This record gives sequence, C-alpha cells and structure tokens, in this order.
Amino acid sequence: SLGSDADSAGSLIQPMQIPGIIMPGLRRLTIRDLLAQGRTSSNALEYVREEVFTNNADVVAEKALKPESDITFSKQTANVKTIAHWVQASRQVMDDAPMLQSYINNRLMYGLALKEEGQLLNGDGTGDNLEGLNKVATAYDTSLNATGDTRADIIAHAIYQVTESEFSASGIVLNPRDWHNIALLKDNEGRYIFGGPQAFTSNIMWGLPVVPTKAQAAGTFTVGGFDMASQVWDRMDATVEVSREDRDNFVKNMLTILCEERLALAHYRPTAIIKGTFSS
Amino acid sequence: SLGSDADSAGSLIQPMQIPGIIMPGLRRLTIRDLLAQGRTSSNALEYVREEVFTNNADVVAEKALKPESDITFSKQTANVKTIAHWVQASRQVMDDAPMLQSYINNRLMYGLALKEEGQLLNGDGTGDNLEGLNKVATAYDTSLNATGDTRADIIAHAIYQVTESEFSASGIVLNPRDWHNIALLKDNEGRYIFGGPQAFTSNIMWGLPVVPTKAQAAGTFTVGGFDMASQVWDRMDATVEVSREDRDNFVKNMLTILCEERLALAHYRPTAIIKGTFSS
Amino acid sequence: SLGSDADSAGSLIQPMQIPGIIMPGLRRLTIRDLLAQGRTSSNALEYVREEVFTNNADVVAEKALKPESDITFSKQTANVKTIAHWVQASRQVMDDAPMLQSYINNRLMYGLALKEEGQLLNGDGTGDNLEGLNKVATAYDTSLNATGDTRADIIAHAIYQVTESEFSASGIVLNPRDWHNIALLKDNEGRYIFGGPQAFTSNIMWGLPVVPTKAQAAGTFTVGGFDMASQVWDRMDATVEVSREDRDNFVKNMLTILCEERLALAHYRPTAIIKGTFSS
Amino acid sequence: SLGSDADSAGSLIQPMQIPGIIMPGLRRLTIRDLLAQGRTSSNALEYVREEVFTNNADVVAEKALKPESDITFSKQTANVKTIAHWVQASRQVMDDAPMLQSYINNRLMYGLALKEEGQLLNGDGTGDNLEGLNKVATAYDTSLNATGDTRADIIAHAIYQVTESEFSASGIVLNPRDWHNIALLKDNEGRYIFGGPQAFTSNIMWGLPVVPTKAQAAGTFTVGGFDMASQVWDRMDATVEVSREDRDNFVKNMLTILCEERLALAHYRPTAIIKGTFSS
Amino acid sequence: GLRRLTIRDLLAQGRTSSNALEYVREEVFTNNADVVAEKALKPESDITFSKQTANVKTIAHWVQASRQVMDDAPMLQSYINNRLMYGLALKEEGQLLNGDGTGDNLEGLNKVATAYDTSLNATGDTRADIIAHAIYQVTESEFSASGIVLNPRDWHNIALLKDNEGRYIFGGPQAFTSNIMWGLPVVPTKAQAAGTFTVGGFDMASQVWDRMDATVEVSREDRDNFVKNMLTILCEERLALAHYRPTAIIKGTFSS
Amino acid sequence: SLGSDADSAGSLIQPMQIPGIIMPGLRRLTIRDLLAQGRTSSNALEYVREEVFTNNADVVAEKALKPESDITFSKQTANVKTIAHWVQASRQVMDDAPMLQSYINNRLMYGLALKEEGQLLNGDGTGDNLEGLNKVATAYDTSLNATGDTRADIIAHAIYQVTESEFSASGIVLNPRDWHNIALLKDNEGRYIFGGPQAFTSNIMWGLPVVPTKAQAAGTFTVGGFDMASQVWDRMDATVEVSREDRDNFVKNMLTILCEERLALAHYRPTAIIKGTFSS
Amino acid sequence: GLRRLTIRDLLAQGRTSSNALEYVREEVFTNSDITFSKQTANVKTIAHWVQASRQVMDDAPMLQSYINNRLMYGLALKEEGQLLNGDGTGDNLEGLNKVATAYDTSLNATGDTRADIIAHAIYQVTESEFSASGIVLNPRDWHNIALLKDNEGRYIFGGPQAFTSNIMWGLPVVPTKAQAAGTFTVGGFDMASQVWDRMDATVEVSREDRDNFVKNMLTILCEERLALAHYRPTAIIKGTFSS
Repeated sequence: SLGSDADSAGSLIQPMQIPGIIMPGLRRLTIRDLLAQGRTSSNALEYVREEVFTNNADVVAEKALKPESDITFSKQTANVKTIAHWVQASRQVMDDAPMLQSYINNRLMYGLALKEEGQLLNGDGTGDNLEGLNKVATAYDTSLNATGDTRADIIAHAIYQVTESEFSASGIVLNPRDWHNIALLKDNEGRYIFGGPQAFTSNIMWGLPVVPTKAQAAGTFTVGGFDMASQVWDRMDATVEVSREDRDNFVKNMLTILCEERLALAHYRPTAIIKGTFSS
Repeated sequence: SLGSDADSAGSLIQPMQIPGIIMPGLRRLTIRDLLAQGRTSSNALEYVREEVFTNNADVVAEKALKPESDITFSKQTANVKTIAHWVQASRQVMDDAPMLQSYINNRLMYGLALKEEGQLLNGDGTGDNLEGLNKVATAYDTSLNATGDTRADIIAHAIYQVTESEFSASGIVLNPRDWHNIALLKDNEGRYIFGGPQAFTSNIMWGLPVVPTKAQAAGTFTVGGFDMASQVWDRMDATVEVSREDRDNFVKNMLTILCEERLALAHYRPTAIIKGTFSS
Repeated sequence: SLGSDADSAGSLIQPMQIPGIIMPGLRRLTIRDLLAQGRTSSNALEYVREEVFTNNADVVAEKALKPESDITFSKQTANVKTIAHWVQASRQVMDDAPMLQSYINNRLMYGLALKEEGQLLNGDGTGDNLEGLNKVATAYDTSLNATGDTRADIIAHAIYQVTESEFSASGIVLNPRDWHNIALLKDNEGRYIFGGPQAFTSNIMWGLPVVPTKAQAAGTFTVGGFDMASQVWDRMDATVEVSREDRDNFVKNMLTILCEERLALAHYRPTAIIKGTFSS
Repeated sequence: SLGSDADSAGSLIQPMQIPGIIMPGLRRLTIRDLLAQGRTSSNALEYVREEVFTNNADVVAEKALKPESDITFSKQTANVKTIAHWVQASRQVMDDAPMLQSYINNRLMYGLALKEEGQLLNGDGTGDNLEGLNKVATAYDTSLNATGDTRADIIAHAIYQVTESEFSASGIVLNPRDWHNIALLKDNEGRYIFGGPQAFTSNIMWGLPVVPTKAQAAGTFTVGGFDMASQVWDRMDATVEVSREDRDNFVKNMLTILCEERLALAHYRPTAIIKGTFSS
Repeated sequence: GLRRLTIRDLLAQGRTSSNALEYVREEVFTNNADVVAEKALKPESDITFSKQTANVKTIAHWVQASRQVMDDAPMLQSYINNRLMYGLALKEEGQLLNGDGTGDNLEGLNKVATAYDTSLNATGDTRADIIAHAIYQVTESEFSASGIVLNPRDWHNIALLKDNEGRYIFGGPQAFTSNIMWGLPVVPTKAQAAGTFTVGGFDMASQVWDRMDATVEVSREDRDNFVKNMLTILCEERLALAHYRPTAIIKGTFSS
Repeated sequence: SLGSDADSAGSLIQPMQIPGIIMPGLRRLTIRDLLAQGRTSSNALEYVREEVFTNNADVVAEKALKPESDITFSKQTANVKTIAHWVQASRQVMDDAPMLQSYINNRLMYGLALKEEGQLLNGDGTGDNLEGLNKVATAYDTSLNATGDTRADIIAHAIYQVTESEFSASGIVLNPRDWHNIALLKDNEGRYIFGGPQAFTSNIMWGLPVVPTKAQAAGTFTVGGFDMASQVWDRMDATVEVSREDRDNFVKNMLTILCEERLALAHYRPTAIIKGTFSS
Repeated sequence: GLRRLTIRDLLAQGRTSSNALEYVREEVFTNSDITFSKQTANVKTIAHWVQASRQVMDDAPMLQSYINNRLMYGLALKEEGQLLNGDGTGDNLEGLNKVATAYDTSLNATGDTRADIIAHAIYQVTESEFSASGIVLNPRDWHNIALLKDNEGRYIFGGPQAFTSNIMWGLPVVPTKAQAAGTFTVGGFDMASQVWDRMDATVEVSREDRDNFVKNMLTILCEERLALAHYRPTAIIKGTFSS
C-alpha cells in the first residue's frame, strides 16, 4: 500500500499556496467625514463666540428713556492632541516576508483611525483625551417624552431639539444594534413601520441619513448639524516611520515601526449637538 | 526635559487665530413677511370701515310703502409707535477692535427686528405697546370642540371660524414645540398621520402653510388671512447712529450706539384672525 | 418739552388718510345658480301637472269587464313677488363724498340679492313671501335611519329618497358648520374619512357637489335635483335709480336711492327635493 | 288706487303659460329585459322541463350489461294571459286639448308595462295570474347561513345555490331600500365596504348586475340565470285602440281608449331561480 | 363560456389506440454515495425499477324512449344527447378523483395521493390556510403545485373568509372572486366529497389517455325496440388514468 | 364469448409503450452555487489569516512612552476529500437496454452531487467528512431575541449579526418546512404579511434571496455572505468511468460503473456565517 | 282488396305534421247556453309485427309482396278497433263508443223489430243539427238482421231477388268484428269527426332484432300513426242491442 499519508509517500505532495492574507472585518469610517477637515500648524486654537446677548429692545414712549442692551464674549480654547502606537518586530522576519512591511503599514493606519474615531465621538475631554462630541453635546430634553412613545419617536424629538438653535441637523449616530431593533418596530396592529419583510429599509430616518457605528456606545444616540457645528484640525497627517537604530534594536536585530497623528477637535456650536440615553 | 509645558518652553508656540466671530442661532423672521407691507410719513393713520349695515330689504306688497335701510360708518385710527435700544460701549474696545462696530450694527438690527416680530404677534395694546394680532384676533369658539378631538382637529376648526367672515385663511402660526407633537401624531393602529419615519412631513396642514416660530407662546395658536387682514406701515426703517458726546460719554471716554425704528400696525379685518389655547 | 400730545404740538401732524372703504364679508351667493333661470313679461305663471293617476290595469279573465283607470290634473300657479328697499340720504354727504354714490349702489344690490337667496331657501309662503325650497321640499323619511349611522350616512339616505321618485339629485345644501364637522369624521382607528391632515377635502360627497351656505339654517339640510326641479323667473332685474323729488326730499335737500327687483319661484317637482333635521 | 287684484285692473294681466305637462317619476322598466323574449301565435304553450335526472352512468366491465339511466321531466303548460285597462274620456276634452290623447297613450302603455313587471315578478299563478319568478323560484337554503354573516354574504350564498342546477346567475333583484342599506355597509373598523363617502358605488355586486326595482317587495330577493332559465312569449304587443261607438259613447259624446297586451311566461329551468327573506 | 375548469384540463391529455399502457418508473434508488477514505473500498449503490400498468376502462349508459317522440321532436333529439354527455362527463371526474382502483374502477387520484400531514396544522389556522400547507407538501417531491380540487360548498365558504377587521380576503363585494388560490387554479366539483380536498402538480404528475372520445349512437333495431317502436340512445367513452408521480398529489380532511 | 383476458384473445392486443423512464423528484442543487468555485491541482490548501490584532493605539502625553501594539497570525489548512460510489450491472441489461447507460450516469451524478451538498452544509468535519458551513458558522446571539418576535424577526436579527463582522450578507438558508410557516405569517388583524390568498410570495426576504432546500435540517437555519466567506476548490470534476475488466467482471459477464469527484472546502471568514435554532 | 266499407272511409281524411292537435268539442245545449271544450287529439301509433324465416322470404318474391298485403288488412282490423272501441287512455285513441251519446230508450215502440231500433237512432242524429252518415255493426248481428221474416213468412228486409250490397235506410254498413256482440253505432261521420294521417302505412324489415339474426328469421312490420278528433260528440250515438 503506497498511500499519501505522513508515514508514506504523502511527503511528496505540496499543499497549494493561497496568494494573499485574510484581513478581518474592515470597519467603514464615518465620524471624521461628518465634520469639516481644516488644517493648522500650531499646538492650539482660539475661536471667539458670543456668550450672553442681553437684548432689552422694547417699545419706547415719546420723550422717554430708551433701553440699554449689553453683550458678552469669551475666548474658547481647543488644544491639539497626539495619537500613536508602535510595533517592535524582528528584522529577520521583515526580510523573509517582504509583503509584511506594506501590510503592517496599512494595518497600523486602520488601527489608529479606529481609536481616532473613538476619540472624536467619545473623547473624555480630560487630560490628553480630546473633548469628544458626546462630552460637549447638550443633554437631551427629558420633557419631550410623551405617553406611548416608540424609540423612534425619541430620535424624532432629538431632531427638533437641534432646531432650538435655529440650525438644521446633518445626521444620526446610533449603535448598529439599536438601529436594528428600531427598523424592526411594529405597530399595535402587527405591521412593520419601516418596510415589509419583502425588503430591508434603507438607512434613512425622518429625511435625515442614519449612521450606524460600533464606535457609538450601546444605548447612546447623537444628533446634530455636524456638517458645520464642529471641525477637525489636522496638525500632522497620519504617517508611518521606521527605525533600525532605535534603542537596542540594532543589537537585538529588531525593527521598530511607528504610526502617529496630530488632531485638534473644535466645538463651535454645542447647542447644535445632542446626546441621550435610550431608557428601556 | 524640554517640553511644551507652561513652565517650560511652551511659550514660543502661539495658538492659531480663527477669524470671524461665532454668531448664535438666527431666528428666521416670518410674522413681518406675512402681513401686507406699505409705508407712510405721518404720525398716525386713519381708515374707515362700514360699521353697521341695517339691511331691511324685504318683500313689498303692491301699492304699499317699501322698507328703509341704513348704513353706519366709523373712523378707525392706527397710531405709530417707536422701538429702540442702545449700547454703551468703551472707546478702548472700539479702537482696539475695528470690526466690532460693524458687528454690533448687524447685531442690533436682528435684536430689534426680533422684538418687532415679538410685538406684531403678542402686542399688548396697552400704553405704547402695539395692538398685536393676538389681542385683536377674535377669540376661538370653545363650542366647536367636540369629544375625541386631537390638537390637529382644533386647528382645523379654527380654519373654519375664519370662514365665518367670508375670508379664506392663509397661514397657521404655532410654537415649534407644539407643531412637533402635532406632526408626530398616531392613530389606534400606531401609524403616523403626517408621514412614516421614512421621511419628515413638510410644513403644511389642511392645504395651508404652517409657520413655526419661537415668537409664538407655547400652547397658543393663531390662524387667519394675514395677507389681506392687516398691514404694516413703516414710518422709519431700522437705523443705527453713534454718539461720542452723549451725556458724560466724552468724559468717561465712552461711546453710545443707538438703533431705532418706527412702526404702525393696522387691523382692517379682526374677524379674519383667531387666537386659541390648548386645554391639555 | 414739545411732544406730539394733543395738549401740545401734536396738532401740526395730520394722520395719513388710507384711501378705500372697508366692506364686511361678502357671502358667496348660490342657490339662485342651482336653479334653472328663465324670463317672463307677465305677473304670474300657470303650469300643469298630473295630480292623481289611478292605475287599475290588471290581468283580465276571458269574456270579462276590464278595469277602468282614471287620471286627475291641476292648475298650479306661481305668483310674482317684488323685493326691494330704499335709502334716504343727505344731499350734503352725497356731494361732499363723491365715491359714496356708487358705494351705496354696490351695497343695496348685495343686500337685496342676499334676501333673495334667503327667500329661495326659507320662503314662508305667507302671502307675500315666496314658497321657498324648504316649505315645499318633501320631509326626510326617518324610517331610513339605521342603527349607528353617521351624519354622513343620513345625507346618503336623503340622496336616495330623491331616487324614490325616479329623479337624480343635483347637489347638497348644508350649514357651513355642519359640513365642517362632517368632513372631519374618523373611523374606529383614527384615519380621516375624507382626507388626512395633508390637505382639506373637496366640497364633494357621494358623487354630488356640496354647497355650504350661511343662508342654510344650522342642523338643516336640503338635497335634491335642482337643475330639473325648480325654476326662477325674472320679471325685472335688480335695478337702482335715484330721485331727489320724492316728497319732502326737495325741500329737505334729501336724496332717495331705490333698489328693486321682481321674481317668481316655480316648483315643478316638489318630490325631487328633500329637507330634514340632524339629530343632536 | 289702481291695483292688480280682482277688484281693480288685474283682469288685464294674463299669466304666462308654461308649454308642456309635468309627468311624475317615470320608473325605469326592467325584469322583462332580463328574460328571453320570443313571439308566438297560440292561445297557450305546452312545454316540458327536466324534473329528475337519474344518472346511473358508471364504469362498465367488458362483455357486461350497461347501466340504464332515465330523465323524468314534467309537462308544464304556459297559458297566454291578457293584461289591459281602459279610460272613458269626454269627447269635448279630447278636441279642446289636441295632444291630450298622445299623452294618455304613452301614459297607459306605462301603467300597463308597470303592472306587467309586477306579474312577471310576483305572479300568483292562481287563475288569470301568471306564474311569477318568485312563485316558481326554489326556496333559499337556510343551512348556508353561518355565524356572523352580513346581508351581502347571503346574496353571495344564493348565487352559489343557483349553481346547484349549474347555470350562471344573470343578476340580482332587490328592493331599492335593501340595496341601499347594503351599499352603505361598513367593516368592524369603520371603513366603507363599497365606495366610501367620496363617491357612490355602481349597481354591481359580485361581478353580477344588480337590479333595484320597487316591484320587488321589501325584505325579498331573487337571484338566478334569468337570461337563460325563463322566457317571455309575446302573443300580442302592447297596443292602444280608440272607439267612440263603444256602448252608448256615440250617444254621450264619449271616447273609450283601450290599452291591451297579451303575454305568456315559461319556466324551462326553475331550479335555477332562488328566492328568500332577509331575517332581521 | 362555462368552463368549470375541466378536471381533465389539469392533467396531460394524450391519445392511445391499445388495450392498456405500460410505463417504467424508478422504484428504489439506493444512494450510498459518501466520503471515501484513501485506498479503501467504495460504496455500492443500487437502483430498482417496476413495470407499472394503467388499464383502459369503459364508461357509458343508455336510455330508451319512444320513437314517435324523437323523430317527431328533432330539437329534443339533440337535447337528450347533450344531457347524456354532461351526465357521463360528470361521472368521468367521479372516477378520476375517487376511483376505487379495484375491479373496473379507475385508480383515482385520492386513492393514489399521499396522505396529508396532520402536523402541518397550526393553532388557529383558516381553511384556506390549510390548503396553503398542502401546496407545500407537494414540494416534498420537487414539483410545483398545479391545481386545487374542492367541493363547491367548501370552496364557497372559503372565498367568503374575512379578517378580524371585516373586509373580504379574496375580493371586495364589488366584483366576484375568480377561481384562484395562491396563484393556483381551483376546480369546484360536486364529485369531491365535502371536507375532502386534493392538491398537487397535476400539470405533469398524471396523464389521461383517450382511447375513444365520448360518442353518442342510436339503434333503431335493438332487441325489443323495433316492435315497441322505440329507440336506444348510447353515450360511451374509453379512458385510462396513468399515475406517474403519486408523491406529487395530496388528499386530506378539513378538520373543523 | 370472445373476451380479451388471459383465457381468451387478449394476448393479441399489445399494450402501448410509453417512451423512456419516469425520473423521481430531482432536488434543486443550490449550496454549491452560493460559494466561490475555485480550481486546484494539489492535495490540500494553506491560507493565512490575521488572528489577534492587539490594537493599543491611544492618546499619548507629550514626551511620554508610547503604546505597543502586536499582531498574530495562523496557517489554516483545508484538506481535499474524495466522494464517489459505484454500481455494477449485468452486461446483458446494458446491451439489451441502450438507453440505460446514459441514464445510470445522470443518476449517479445527481446522487453524488446530492451527498455533496449534504456535506458542504452539514459536514461533520471529523474523519474524512468536510468541515461543513454549519459546523464552522458562529452561533446565533440569543441576546438579540426580544419579547414578541416572530421567526421572520429572528432571521432579520441574523442578517445583522453578519454585519457584526463588517460584511454584507448574501442569502438565507432554511428548511422549506420552516420557510413555509413563515410566508404564512399574519398581523393582529389576520392579513398575510407576504401573500394574502391571491398569489404565492416570491423567495425573497429582507431584500435577500431565500434558499429553501431539504439539505437544511428542520429547525436549523444559516445566514451569511457565502459568496465571499468560503470557497470550494475542485481537484477533480464529477466524472463517470466504466470498467468491464474490474476484478471478476469479465468472467461474470458484468460491468462496473464508477462516479468519482474530489473536493476541498475552505472557510475564510467563519464570523460571516450564522447558525441557530427555532425554539417553539 | 276486400270489397267492404271501412270505418276509416266513413270519416273525413286529412293530413298533418304535428305531435298532437288543439281542437274544440261541444258538450251540451239547453235550448240559451251552449257548451264547448278545447280538447287534445294525440297522434298515437298502431301496428302488428309478424316474423317468419329468411329461408322462405328469399325463396319467393311473389310471397314477398303477398305478406305486405296480408298485413295491411290485418292492420285495418286493429285500426278499426282503436277508432271504434278505442279506450283513449295510454296508447289508445279517443274512441267513439266512449265519446258517443247513449241511445234514447224512450223511442222504442212495443211491437217493432230489431232493425226499427236502428232507424230510431238515425233520428237522434238530426237532434244535433247534423246529417247521418253510416252504421257500424257486428257481422253476426248484421247477419241476423238481413235474415228477418214476419209472423207469416215474408221477408222483412227483402228478397235476394232485388238484393245489392251493404246498405240500410240508404246508409253504408260496416260489419266489423271490433264491434261487440250486441252493440251498435250511428253518426254523421262524413262531416262530424275526422281522422288526420301523420304517417301512411309503410313497411320495413330487419334481420337483426330480438333474436332473428341468430335464428335466421326476419321480422316484418306495418307501422302507421294517425290522430282521431271528435268535433260533435252529439252527432254520434252508441246503444246496446237489447235481446
């Protein structure tokens, strides 16, 4: 018996190589594209906004004292932060596998862009963390909730609250799961609100485009006129550098790869952004 | 450690200046544009309307004396009122900030026109306050309210009460807060009345354009044929003047900025306007 | 102080006169248009109708006396009544105010034509008054009312009662308020029977044109085939002539304006008209 | 004093004559239009109609005896009955009123065809009366009624019972009032089953033409294949003859007008006609 | 046009000229195709066949009436004829649908048809809901259903189904409902017993073979006849029902 | 008696032969077409996929140590299995029935391909069996189930779970039995969400094509982006060879027919496939 | 060609082309108020089959036509029965004896003969505003009548010397066996009640029949269908010959 087992003639057949590497789910970036992309060259930004406009204009009787109106201002600061991470690899591995170099680069950019988007949306606003949209966003009005309101009614309300600043909304940010449980809403009769089982509804709600991102926490929603309520300032575009002489890399026969970026998030009109919690 | 800290070498870096002052939300003016416009150059206005038309036109018997009809007239007057306000600023701020005056000018106009619109609607009528639409408007008929009516029905009822003057309506004034809860109405099944979540309904109701304005008090509505019920008469347009010698301004090294305007609201047909209140 | 007050220099500024007199609401005249229009040069009208048709036609046995049928007739008369009214005015007022002349004319004509419509619909028939559509109209058959009928069903029933005399109905006449409450009917769900809030329903129901007129008493409705049931006969069109020699007039420098008209309403088929009362 | 009343010169005014006469509601003739029409020339008509078809057709074994099946029909006879009536009028009237006769003719023909339609539908069958559709008609199957059926369901049921004889139903005969109370049916939610308030529905039910004649008694209904099952035989068409020599007419200046007609109703397939009563 | 949707039309119509018909169908396909270990013995598959026969049966009936009525009344002559055809064709279905299969009776559909799945019945189903289930059971043979057979009585109450709202399911009173269900034609036959229903892919699962068309003949001189001055009318027909796919037909009971 | 049975002249008439054979129900092959059909020429396959991407990208303080990120890989193998079966028939049968040869071929193919599909879906994975989709697929997230969900709701949930891998779904796989009970879903009123007893609904759900095959187990269901999550590699196409000299087939006048095939199933992204159970 | 008058000849002969007929009779008359009735005359068939053998029929052409004539006569004798004593029920014709008015016994004179009774009946014919036509008797009865003598010996009817054919009181006599033994009938058949012939007496044959084909026998049949109508039931009188 001359089989193709290991302990036989099987050591003659070489398994076919599948050209290429299998990359996991490539998340579609959104948050960054929702804002204005301007670039700077300094470590901070200073914009000026009208604080308190005490308008006392009124009807004045003939030959009488007219009303006095006062205005207030403020200098708002927006610091630039830095995001980055490095990978220490074997100088040997890099030579034995050429395509690895180009791969690591494309993978470090995505890896960075993720925690970038994660900042733009949920920036703690503390020490180094950026002042993310959700930290700035004016809290949702708990009074807009009426008897028997669907989860969809809430977002509808949110959209209005944006108008309380005389500004049109741009889009809606929801966690994919929440968006899901919403499209599957039914009426007291049993029917489907968005679309019959015959076809999955498009990503639109109340005329406004919907943006489902895993970056958005579960049970948290954000609505506003992002297209011009805040803008991102690029001090330095994300780039990848490599050093052979870094530390003891020359001695351990290693290679250090770096991928960094410098961002600065400015929040012009916080009244045009709303964050809330899906009470359920 | 030569960092960018405040106590270190972080003094050479100057934050990038972002040009332009950030103006808040600009409330879209409407009430002014609704009413017919015309101007005068007098202190007041005098129009005459048919008061009491005693119509006794009846069937007359042959060889008999016919009926006598009478027509009464009245002289109605509409006084011109003045609206204004001033800002006492410092000369220091004025010279050190060039584009400031230019800003205040294009700011006081809005601040004034805001009260202008606020007057035309909720005009007190007492003293120097204008006799706004809500004061003149014939009160809503509580009798029209039937058991099981939504806020949408009430407005529909009002549109009819306007017809009792043989004049068709042309607009519906509502507080954005209320207009919202109306657009988001549901039936027993659960479906939306104005439009499914797929898209937001346009600002129209019963064939008549809806005008949502923050100038309209919450829980108050106004309907009528404004385009032919009342007319605004402008004596003097919004003007801005500055004075260096006003009072002790010369000594205190100050500068006063004034912004005034002269109006006159006439109400030809009060029966063509209605004011109401939602009881809920 | 030199103010615009009365007890001051306010005597030099004369209020601007607004050209034009403000007429009240002019009711859109109908009814007279629903009926056929003919002209006459006599003082009365005589037409003939089949009174009683005694049809005894039946099956006849061989060699037997047959049934004798009989027919009765009648001479129906429609007298010509005169409607008018006059107005006595001072020669001063008429000369000092030129436009007044032509104004009074356009007012008496309306005031006259108003009572004209008022007769055609609710004519007492008492001597001088015309026999209006309602005094003639065949009463609604209460037996048609089923359990749980809406005010809309009632009209539908009425329309049929006309067919019960082999005659097609022309239109429906109701008080504006009633027509309103009708158009705003809802089902056990909430949907609008005639039209969702999007737009107001057209003045049409059950294929027949609806005619809302303040001339129609509240709670009263009149359905029928007016186009081929009744006819209006004009002896003399509405004319307006003035004279200042009428009695005292010349010696008191007065002016008497007259506005007369001669009519005659004929009711050919009273069975084709229906009047009734809604259940409160 | 010179009026238009009797006392004065009112004698000079002669009322305007209205050319023409007013005929009452001319009922639209049907029923006989639903049946097959044929001409004859006999005093009666001996025919036959399949009563019982004993079908014994079955699978036959080879060299075996075939099944004997017979068709038993009864020999029914359709007698020729005569319908008519006459009018004894004054000769003075006939000469003074020219077109009077022409009227009476077209008037008696109507009265005749009217009581004719009354026979074809509800013919007693006793003596001189014909065997009307409702007499011959096979009773409705009460077992077809189910829990919670509407009047509309019943007719639908009947239509099926017509198929028991295997013959497509020609139409549905109902009393105008019943047909009415049917068109105005609503579902358990409110919506209109037929046309809605917007427009009246056509006289069609279950694809079959509906015939609403006052000839049909209230609460009674008839469904079947009229255009196939039964046939009308015209011995003598409806004609009108006049004679002033009849009896003692010549001696009293009288004119006797006769309107006669000879008929004969046959029923080929009685199983194809259903009659019933609406239980309320 | 009273096409009661002839039950025959639902089946393939072919002509023959012999005593009977013989077709071959695959009985048992023993499929053992499976994964095979290297250098090992493979699975042996097998196939079974059968020579299924469909006999040609004869259907007919006769009547005897006086000649003085036939040759004397011509339009009646053809009447009796056209009635015997209807009478025969009516019993024709009677076999095609409920054939005993024994003796001379044809092997009817219901006899062959695979039983209905009593488990498919869910809590709170309509009558039409069940028929829908049947349409699926037909798919257990990889064949699109072709038609639905029902008793006029049952079918009647079917088209009159209503929702908890009030409206009709098959059609608002404005117009009559056409004989169709889930896109499948429906045949109302008195031949189909009440409470019984038949569904399947008739279009290509069973075929009817006509040996002799329904013909009517008369005999002036048959036995007695000549003496009794009578006449014997005969309406015969020769059929043969073949059943290719039995799994493609369903029979059940409206448990309600 | 001269009949046509055995004991008579029935042997003279030969039964009519029906052309060819009647093949049973041929199941529709689907699964194989849902995947990528690749070609090979080896014994096995080696593809590399990124395992654990330890992304530690974060916001770094000035002049501070950066976050170290790491990446992990793996070499996944896909073995080539062999599927086949043979059938030895009598030499006689083959020569006496020419149509048989080509028939057996067509049957062995359908028989093989049938067990092929039976592997691709529910491949055990152990021994020589392939690693079928179901044994690879990620289990359905029970958490996604909300109170009051239909079977159709669950499938909708699965479609989302696919997106949780940043990949769009391709189709739905269900046992016709379960799929059936789904198309027959009704609302609280009783209407069919898909059909409505007029026409059978198409095999499409939520915009995605539905695939009902007996290959899928009862109660089990699979959803994912098949046309990209996996790939089938063919080493040897389905071929049928005939041997007459196989062992003692020469001496027994036999003939063996073989039908072999070589496959290899690869599972690139298991996260893009879901499997579950309908608890009910 | 039997030289004898037929009851068929007595009545008026006409043709028809219908299933039945709608004619009108005459009941009573109180001489006023006359009575009439719209009656029906059904066209019923009559005939009698005769079967022999083809071995004889094919071996004699002269005998062929012979039987045809022997049956035509055999038919008339049966046809005569349907006309006279016709039951008028199932497949029987509206008979004469059934429709005929009974004899008036109050017309018999004590001392007359058997023939005198016949003369009395001829008179009752006039009592209907009609003229008499003929007499129908039983051969045996009619025989005894022709052979009558008085108390002395002389012939009542008349000697063979100046004898002729079948007449009595100047009227045709039809001696039929269909007439019961001791019964008679008189009427104005010539213009009273007549017969309408739908189909004349035709003859057809068939080798295939009840047996025939297997027995080699052949069946012969003379089918004839007609209708008998009675216009004046008063113009006919049937009576019982009392003896």
